[PDB]
Amino acid sequence: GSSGSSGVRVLSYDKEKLNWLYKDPQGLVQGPFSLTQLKAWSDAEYFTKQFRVWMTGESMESAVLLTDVLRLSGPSSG
Repeated sequence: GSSGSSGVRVLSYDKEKLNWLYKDPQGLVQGPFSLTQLKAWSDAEYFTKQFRVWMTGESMESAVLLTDVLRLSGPSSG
């Protein structure tokens, strides 16, 4: 647990650590998950376009679209 943050931290898009929460359609918050997992599921027909995701201890409302997280942290030249 051990939440905190003094100020404007750096934040990074980790495909490695489990850092990204989501709210399911039962209404429950699950996870967190890594961007590799959320990506692979977004690449595997587990989810729909209207799927936002937020980092561990951010607001559910700073949740961005998963399909843009995939573009934000992803390959260059495109």
